[PDB]
Amino acid sequence: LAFSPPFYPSPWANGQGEWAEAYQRAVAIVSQMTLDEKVNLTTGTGWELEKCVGQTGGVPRLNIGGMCLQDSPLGIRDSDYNSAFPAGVNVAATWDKNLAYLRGQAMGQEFSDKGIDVQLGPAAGPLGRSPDGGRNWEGFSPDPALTGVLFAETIKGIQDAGVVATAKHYILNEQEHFRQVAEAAGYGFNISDTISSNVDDKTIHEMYLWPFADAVRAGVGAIMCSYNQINNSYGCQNSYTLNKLLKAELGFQGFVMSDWGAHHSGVGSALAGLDMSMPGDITFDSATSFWGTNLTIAVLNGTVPQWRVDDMAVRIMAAYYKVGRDRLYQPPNFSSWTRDEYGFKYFYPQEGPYEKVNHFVNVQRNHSEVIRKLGADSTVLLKNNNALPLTGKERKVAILGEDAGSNSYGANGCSDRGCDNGTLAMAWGSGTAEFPYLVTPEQAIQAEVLKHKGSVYAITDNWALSQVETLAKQASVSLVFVNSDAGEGYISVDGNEGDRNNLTLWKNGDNLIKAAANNCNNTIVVIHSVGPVLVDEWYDHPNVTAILWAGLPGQESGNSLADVLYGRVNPGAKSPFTWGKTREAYGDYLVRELNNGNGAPQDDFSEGVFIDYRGFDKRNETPIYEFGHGLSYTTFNYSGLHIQVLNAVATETGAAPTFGQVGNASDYVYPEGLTRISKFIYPWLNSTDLKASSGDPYYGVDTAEHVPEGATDGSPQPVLPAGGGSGGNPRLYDELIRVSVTVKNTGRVAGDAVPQLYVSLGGPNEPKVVLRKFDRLTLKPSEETVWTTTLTRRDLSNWDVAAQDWVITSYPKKVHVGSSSRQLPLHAALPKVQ
Amino acid sequence: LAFSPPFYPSPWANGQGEWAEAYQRAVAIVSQMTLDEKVNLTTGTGWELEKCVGQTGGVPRLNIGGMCLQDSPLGIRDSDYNSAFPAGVNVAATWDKNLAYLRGQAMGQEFSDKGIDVQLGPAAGPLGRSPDGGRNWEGFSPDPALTGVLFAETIKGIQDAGVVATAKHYILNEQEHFRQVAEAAGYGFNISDTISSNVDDKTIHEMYLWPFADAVRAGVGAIMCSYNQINNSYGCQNSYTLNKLLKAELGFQGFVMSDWGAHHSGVGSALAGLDMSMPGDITFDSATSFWGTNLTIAVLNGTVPQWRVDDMAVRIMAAYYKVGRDRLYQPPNFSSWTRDEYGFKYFYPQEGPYEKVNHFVNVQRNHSEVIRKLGADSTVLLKNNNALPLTGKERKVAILGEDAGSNSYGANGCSDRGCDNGTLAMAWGSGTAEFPYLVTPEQAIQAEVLKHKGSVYAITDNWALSQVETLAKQASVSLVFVNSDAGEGYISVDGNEGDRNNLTLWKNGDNLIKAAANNCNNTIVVIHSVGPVLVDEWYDHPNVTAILWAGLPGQESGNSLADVLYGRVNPGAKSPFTWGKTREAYGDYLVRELNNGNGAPQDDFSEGVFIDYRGFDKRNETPIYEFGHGLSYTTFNYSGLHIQVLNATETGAAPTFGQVGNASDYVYPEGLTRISKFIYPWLNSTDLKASSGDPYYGVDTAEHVPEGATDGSPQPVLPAGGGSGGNPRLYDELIRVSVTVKNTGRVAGDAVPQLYVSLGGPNEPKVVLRKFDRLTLKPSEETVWTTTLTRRDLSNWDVAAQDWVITSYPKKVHVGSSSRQLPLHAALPKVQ
Ligand SMILES: *[C@@H]1O[C@H](CO)[C@@H](O[C@@H]2O[C@H](CO)[C@@H](O[C@@H]3O[C@H](CO[C@H]4O[C@H](CO[C@H]5O[C@H](CO)[C@@H](O)[C@H](O)[C@@H]5O[C@H]5O[C@H](CO)[C@@H](O)[C@H](O)[C@@H]5O)[C@@H](O)[C@H](O[C@H]5O[C@H](CO)[C@@H](O)[C@H](O)[C@@H]5O[C@H]5O[C@H](CO)[C@@H](O)[C@H](O)[C@@H]5O)[C@@H]4O)[C@@H](O)[C@H](O[C@H]4O[C@H](CO)[C@@H](O)[C@H](O)[C@@H]4O[C@H]4O[C@H](CO)[C@@H](O)[C@H](O)[C@@H]4O)[C@@H]3O)[C@H](O)[C@H]2NC(C)=O)[C@H](O)[C@H]1NC(C)=O
Ligand SMILES: *[C@@H]1O[C@H](CO)[C@@H](O[C@@H]2O[C@H](CO)[C@@H](O[C@@H]3O[C@H](CO[C@H]4O[C@H](CO)[C@@H](O)[C@H](O)[C@@H]4O)[C@@H](O)[C@H](O[C@H]4O[C@H](CO)[C@@H](O)[C@H](O)[C@@H]4O[C@H]4O[C@H](CO)[C@@H](O)[C@H](O)[C@@H]4O[C@H]4O[C@H](CO)[C@@H](O)[C@H](O)[C@@H]4O)[C@@H]3O)[C@H](O)[C@H]2NC(C)=O)[C@H](O)[C@H]1NC(C)=O
Ligand SMILES: *[C@@H]1O[C@H](CO)[C@@H](O[C@@H]2O[C@H](CO)[C@@H](O[C@@H]3O[C@H](CO[C@H]4O[C@H](CO[C@H]5O[C@H](CO)[C@@H](O)[C@H](O)[C@@H]5O[C@H]5O[C@H](CO)[C@@H](O)[C@H](O)[C@@H]5O)[C@@H](O)[C@H](O)[C@@H]4O)[C@@H](O)[C@H](O[C@H]4O[C@H](CO)[C@@H](O)[C@H](O)[C@@H]4O)[C@@H]3O)[C@H](O)[C@H]2NC(C)=O)[C@H](O)[C@H]1NC(C)=O
Ligand SMILES: *[C@@H]1O[C@H](CO)[C@@H](O[C@@H]2O[C@H](CO)[C@@H](O[C@@H]3O[C@H](CO[C@H]4O[C@H](CO)[C@@H](O)[C@H](O)[C@@H]4O)[C@@H](O)[C@H](O[C@H]4O[C@H](CO)[C@@H](O)[C@H](O)[C@@H]4O[C@H]4O[C@H](CO)[C@@H](O)[C@H](O)[C@@H]4O)[C@@H]3O)[C@H](O)[C@H]2NC(C)=O)[C@H](O)[C@H]1NC(C)=O
Ligand SMILES: *[C@@H]1O[C@H](CO)[C@@H](O)[C@H](O)[C@H]1NC(C)=O
Ligand SMILES: *[C@@H]1O[C@H](CO)[C@@H](O)[C@H](O)[C@H]1NC(C)=O
Repeated sequence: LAFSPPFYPSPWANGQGEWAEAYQRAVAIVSQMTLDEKVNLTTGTGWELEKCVGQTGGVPRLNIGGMCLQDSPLGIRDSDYNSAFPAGVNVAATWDKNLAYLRGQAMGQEFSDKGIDVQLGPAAGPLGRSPDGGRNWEGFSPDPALTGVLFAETIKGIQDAGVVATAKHYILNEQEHFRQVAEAAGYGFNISDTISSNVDDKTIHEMYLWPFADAVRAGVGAIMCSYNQINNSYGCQNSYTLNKLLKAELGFQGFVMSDWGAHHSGVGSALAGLDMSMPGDITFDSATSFWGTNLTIAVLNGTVPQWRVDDMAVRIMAAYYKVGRDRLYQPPNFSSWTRDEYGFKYFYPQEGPYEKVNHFVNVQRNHSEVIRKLGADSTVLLKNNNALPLTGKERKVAILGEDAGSNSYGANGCSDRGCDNGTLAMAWGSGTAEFPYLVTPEQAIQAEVLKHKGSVYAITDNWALSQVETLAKQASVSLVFVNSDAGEGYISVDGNEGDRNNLTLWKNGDNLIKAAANNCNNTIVVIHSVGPVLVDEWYDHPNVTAILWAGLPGQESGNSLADVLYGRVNPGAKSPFTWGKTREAYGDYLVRELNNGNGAPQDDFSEGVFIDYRGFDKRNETPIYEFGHGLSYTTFNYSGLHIQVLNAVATETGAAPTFGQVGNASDYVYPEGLTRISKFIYPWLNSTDLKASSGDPYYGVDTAEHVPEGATDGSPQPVLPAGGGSGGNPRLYDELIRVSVTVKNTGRVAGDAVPQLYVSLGGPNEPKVVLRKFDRLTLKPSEETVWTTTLTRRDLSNWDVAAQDWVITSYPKKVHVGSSSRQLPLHAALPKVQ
Repeated sequence: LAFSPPFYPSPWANGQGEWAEAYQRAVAIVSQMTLDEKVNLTTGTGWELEKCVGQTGGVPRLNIGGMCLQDSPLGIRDSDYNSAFPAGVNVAATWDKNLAYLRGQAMGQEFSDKGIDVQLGPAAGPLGRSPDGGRNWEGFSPDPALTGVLFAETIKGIQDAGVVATAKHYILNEQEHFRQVAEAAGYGFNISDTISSNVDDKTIHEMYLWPFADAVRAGVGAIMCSYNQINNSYGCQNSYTLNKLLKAELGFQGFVMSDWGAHHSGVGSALAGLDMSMPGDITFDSATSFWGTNLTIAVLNGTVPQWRVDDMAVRIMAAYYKVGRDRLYQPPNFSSWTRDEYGFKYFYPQEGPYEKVNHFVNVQRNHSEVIRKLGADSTVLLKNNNALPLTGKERKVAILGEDAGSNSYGANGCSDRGCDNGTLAMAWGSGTAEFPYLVTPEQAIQAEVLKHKGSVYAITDNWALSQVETLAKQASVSLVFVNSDAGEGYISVDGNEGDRNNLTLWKNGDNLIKAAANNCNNTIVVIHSVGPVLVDEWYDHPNVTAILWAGLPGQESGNSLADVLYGRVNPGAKSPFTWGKTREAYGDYLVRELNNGNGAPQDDFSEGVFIDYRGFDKRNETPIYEFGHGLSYTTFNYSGLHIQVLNATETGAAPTFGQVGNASDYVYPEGLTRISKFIYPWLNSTDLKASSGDPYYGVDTAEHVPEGATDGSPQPVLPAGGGSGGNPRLYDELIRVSVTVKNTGRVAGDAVPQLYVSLGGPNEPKVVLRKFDRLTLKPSEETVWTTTLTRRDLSNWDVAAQDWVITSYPKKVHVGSSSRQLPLHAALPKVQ
């Protein structure tokens, strides 16, 4: 079975780069803390004990409030009077770094104004190994360059607004099936441990880790480690991914929190690089914790060195100061668990003072404008045979499909969005937010037609095909709406257990399209979905005149779409994934049956880097719509490619420090006047008897044997060749080549172009092309601009597993510029650089 | 069994009153016609043979295009690019003669522009005997005064726009069950003839006939006779209702057409006063007619006098010229039977030239404005505990109920609106039109909340009570939507065969309301429905803060409603029927089971005039919301009642116009291709018996022709006739009544003052409406409302005299804001 080699000790923070000041503040305050106060920072107080989906007790003596951590990557979860933004996948489809940053800033403002200190997002894991993976839509794209850049921009927007971002899920959580043992048991599968992603060192560097390097370099405060194992070591105690790749190689200076239920040991996780246990207990409301009391005990008995617990506290305070949270701090002014104004302070056991728990604070500002704009700018025009924009003069408009209409239970009427009813503007699970309202395509399109005194109707029952065909025969245009949904694995809709069982349109969508196209020669298809779907049955029908993919647009969905359909916005989005003729074309099958008896299912990533377009290109398959494809209401020309060569670090760490002092066990015993709330997790001991206060059946059992070599080594360490900076050795970001090309609007309408720069790194098992740069450029008709970008040393390297470093290989490299991964009219060889 | 006495001969037209010019023109043209041309004007060409739901073949030699007759009373049926107006009952709720007129005008203009010559509406029969009758919503109100005025105004609006209006259904078709033998058989009942409404003579005159007297007097060009029998004589051959009451007593100068399938004999119906057979065949596409060939033969063989068929033709032409149709004529530019651009010219057999059958003419103009305004002005505010108008600043708004949302089959996705899915804006049957779109209350209210940056959602599954209760707990205001639907008897929705099985809200509506009101202290209920529903389970719940009934508002439903909820329109509508505590409180039960063996079920109107509020008042019952009740966002005061007393006997002989020749002049013209199922006026040969094909031809003919039926001599003028809508002395103004009305609140809006009389006597209702108006007043403004009582208004029908008499019992007048809120009252002076 795959095996995860040890890497110890767990690197200590050092004030690297832009963390100098936050680190000095953190050391100064942690140096004042007792051991129990430090432990409080690292451990949540139990599921549903306080207001936020994760919450720590904070350090009241030093006026540090409990940290409130709240989902989701697209808007505040489980709250009120908040906005519901488009999903991460729509941000990918914009190809627009500025919109990514502005959506991060608008979310950070809302989370800040609710008294939330840490936003649980954004997401770049799953990256998107499989097109049917249940959570790809929360992240960005299966391409690491596109994802890393928009991931980083989103982080900077949230943290500039004063909230810590959490880069998740770290790492290789590429499918929902078998991700948690009790979830799997619920679905009838008996496994002893969760699915193991087994992946080689070059692929993890070149694909899945890459956006995390960009997140670290962009200054992300927190990372959330994942439910799956990696080579049979759980993501929240994997010393290789946490200590070696994230902390020593990427130089991460912030803190690592568990996913909820992803914490699986006290000592082992602390030594392997975990910094924060969420929601704090071992299982929800177990009234036990791997940390809390156990972690205080593990320091007192000598098993976890004081320097490791002090380092967890320093990384957590440093991230909090780095974004300035101390300057915006207020307790969370809502409850995740009830919308009542008043209630008991500690929700789950219904204890504590009875007081106000919701303040109904409206934090939306005018964030509907950026939502509406980002929905329009993420609507990919896949096909258009001179059918769009509509003019408003269409005499009779048929709006066809459940996906145009309202959810009959209300927009929020399925818990955690766990149904696919009405228009799909948000997929399901914890990566969700309550809509303040949802504008449906039916509403926005009917309103548009009425403003023009047209005739218009909506049919939203996709087995009402008699009515559909009769109306389509009468209509000037039939706008047909179809979807395909997915979400986190704890919810199953129609047997889809988070992951999609297929890539086919849900609710009879292929048959609805055929019924309309059979009868109307101007049938336009709009798809809302979490990822690609199969369009082969109808995309080339002679009466399917246009096809758009609008993703999961959030609360302004119908307006975003009407702006594009009626030409107020010229669509500039480009597909952030491949649209294949079949499911087999994408390869990368999910693991859906037990393949390791009743042990952890094994998920070998045997395709290596060959996911999405890299796989299609390697197998010489032709997508229907390739990665980077999107049409516009204007045309653009690329000309004049030029390349210019440009003229372009500690070897050991310090010893591990300690901050403040640890005293006797009696200093950490529960304080005499404190009422202990049922199920609440505390840092304190029942008595000075360590074994009895731990309640651990394995307390003191063969301890040395279970402490890996190097795990308590506080001496100076070697800096790895690929380490020593933020996101990797700083030499990786030297700029080696400047590339320029002229882009011109050759059409009659102002529009944005998304020029794309791919490289071919050369060599027998490298992808033919890999994206490296892009931008989104607004041009008036006939306007030209010179698009200039640079390739860094990292952009031209491959990961060399013998060197443990990035290397520019001797194969000749080329650059290619154009409008998609398959439309690259300009190509230049690159000169040898190093 | 009840018996319907004869009245013959059928009165001939005489250019009475405003008909003088149209009649001279009609006599001039009919005098040029051959007998087969006259018969073409009287007989439809067969079900689905041409474009319109009814169509005659016209007289092409004299450039008279076939007459196209089209439903419905609320917009053009079976067409495209037309509007869908609010139903008649919503016009009754406006209490607004001017809106009634303007809705008539806007409809007439659309029908005219499609090449439609005759609109099959408006309706005042059913009047509304039973609250669960399936078609009462097509007409106006169970009160004859209110219905008669708005019925007439609607007629005037249609006909001033150049379309003949058809006052229907004449008369006593007060329920759907048992109205047609073949429908009853489809619903599992075996009856030999249709339901018989049995009604005494005073009740018919004071209630059901009275709005048709107003329609006649208003100049209505056509009447459609009904499918029921009256005292066991079918409506479309009832000589007492057609010849005596409509033609001799009310003086009607226009034409009577059958309802579709209500024609039941050729000679019998022609002599008892029918003038037009629709859709022209005996059963649909039977290729046989009681008229057509048979009527040409009935004149040739002497059984039907030429004067009778000449008078049919004169009545039909005179109505056509009275509204000026000749100056607006064009063939119908759409097909009722297909939306395709091209098709065979004669749809049912797919014969004739293959050519354009639809022109897609968009006749809507700006008529969405009158529809939006009429919906707002027909929204009755029944209850308002200081909750309305909303301001737009409510932070979270819950829109609850299927009746707020979209029909998932599309607004026209149930044929003839035969389902209750989504918001109810039109009830079902042939009294319908295709919506050009339908603005739902979900759409309009969510749009209004988003304009103010509020939060808002709609729940539209009325069994999703978990979600309802959760959302109602979080909401500032919960707007709950509920409905009850009904329709013409050939469609059954959820086992309601036209008529309503009960008066309870459909789709879980009572439970929906209680789920919201249990959880939200500002729960406002909006009801869309064809008539009253029972509200006793929740109307006095302390968290139900306002209740509105919006009727069947047509295409602008959500916008009409948001204008009232949000205070752009101050509601002025008043209830045009009673809201009782139970179904029993209304009495007047439908006949739901066979009560005469397998013969015609018998429907005795044994309550006499005591329908709706007159029955509540006679039983001393207290309605929840009485007839004439409706609130406003301002208050009004009524004061200052002042009362002031104010200062032919034979017809001509029946004429004939033009000549009738030998049978051979009427045989099918040799070069004509006879279209399958098409009804023609011609004979196969000069052999009359063989050309008729009638198994009864020539047998016992005289014993089957009632006495007087061929008498063309001058006739006595009835004491109660001699004018239009009755003897002109009926309309002398006898008493003037004035009151002062003041707006004492802070919002401009309309008052609906109501004047009731008490005619006195042991058998008379305590109060009956006679006059009303809708008066617009700004805050603090006052006006004097002056009206008059006619001799008719103070009379009762005396069966011995066969005339209206003002009885000796002392009479009183009552003026106020509803049938139960009448603070002003006085004795009336004796007048005669
Ligand atoms: C001071 O106070 C402290 C706080 O109170 C006290 O702390 C207690 O110390 C105890 C030891 O004294 C701890 O108990 C022992 O824990 C270990 C670790 O278990 C966790 O990690 C497992 C994987 O371990 C590898 O990786 C981690 C880092 O991730 C390293 O830390 C490990 O050293 C180890 O490293 C090797 O492998 C990696 C690659 O994976 C390499 O890179 C390295 O180089 C090394 O080669 C993981 O598998 C465990 O998962 C189990 O438990 C989860 C829930 O906790 C559960 O979800 C999982 O499904 C799984 O459940 C199965 O096992 C558990 C018991 O562990 C059963 O209860 C359960 O029923 C299932 O069977 C976990 O996340 C654990 O390995 C030890 O148990 C082995 O050894 C004991 C005997 O010593 C055997 O009885 C056990 O069966 C078990 O045996 C397996 O391993 C043997 C070799 O180790 C092998 O010989 C056997 O054949 C067998 O298969 C102990 O349980 C305790 O966790 C800790 N408490 C707290 C609160 O932190 C401290 O004692 C006190 N100090 C003093 C001086 O008093
Ligand atoms: C009661 O109402 C009903 C319903 O409205 C009335 O019935 C309608 O009556 C119309 C007559 O008013 C009759 O019209 C015939 O339509 C025929 C079909 O027309 C369509 O197809 C043709 C041919 O492809 C197209 O050209 C045309 O535009 C239409 O699309 C026409 O073929 C008939 O035209 C003939 O008569 C008219 C005058 O009526 C002449 O102007 C015209 O030139 C045609 O004349 C030829 O045929 C006639 C028939 O006798 C001869 O008299 C004449 O001399 C010509 O003869 C030459 O041609 C014929 C064959 O072409 C050939 O055999 C011969 O040897 C010669 O060479 C006419 O227009 C409607 O069809 C009819 N509707 C239905 C459903 O039946 C009814 O009249 C009303 N009754 C009363 C008493 O008012
Ligand atoms: C007056 O005249 C009126 C008009 O003719 C008469 O009205 C009819 O009354 C009938 C008798 O009551 C009605 O027929 C009843 O209809 C009930 C509702 O059926 C509809 O809803 C259910 C429930 O839907 C929820 O569940 C579905 C899945 O279970 C789900 O898809 C749906 O979305 C809803 O979800 C919510 O609820 C679930 C939890 O349940 C949640 O999980 C979810 O989150 C949401 O919260 C549905 O199953 C059904 O298909 C239909 O869509 C049926 O429930 C009744 O059937 C029950 O009772 C029967 C006995 O009557 C029995 O056979 C059966 O086993 C059940 O126990 C029943 O059919 C009829 O609809 C009314 N018609 C109209 C037009 O309103 C009225 O009766 C007359 N009154 C008098 C006094 O004469
Ligand atoms: C790890 O993180 C956890 C979680 O944040 C944190 O636990 C919390 O510690 C705080 C600070 O110690 C605890 O605060 C206590 O709150 C109780 C209850 O306060 C509410 O209810 C009361 C009663 O209705 C209100 O009056 C009050 O305003 C609050 O609404 C307080 O009563 C405590 O303060 C008083 O009593 C304390 C007992 O805990 C006394 O010890 C204290 O000195 C105060 O004295 C006054 O009240 C006394 C009792 O009535 C009276 O005898 C005195 O004479 C005097 O009048 C205190 O503020 C909070 O409960 C903990 N939360 C939970 C869930 O247990 C850990 O401290 C943190 N650990 C570390 C090491 O940092
Ligand atoms: C600690 O003390 C509490 C209260 O007596 C008890 O419920 C709990 O079980 C004890 N914890 C341990 C680990 O024994
Ligand atoms: C008239 O002649 C037609 C055509 O021959 C024939 O079908 C029809 O039955 C005849 N009509 C009657 C009443 O005999």
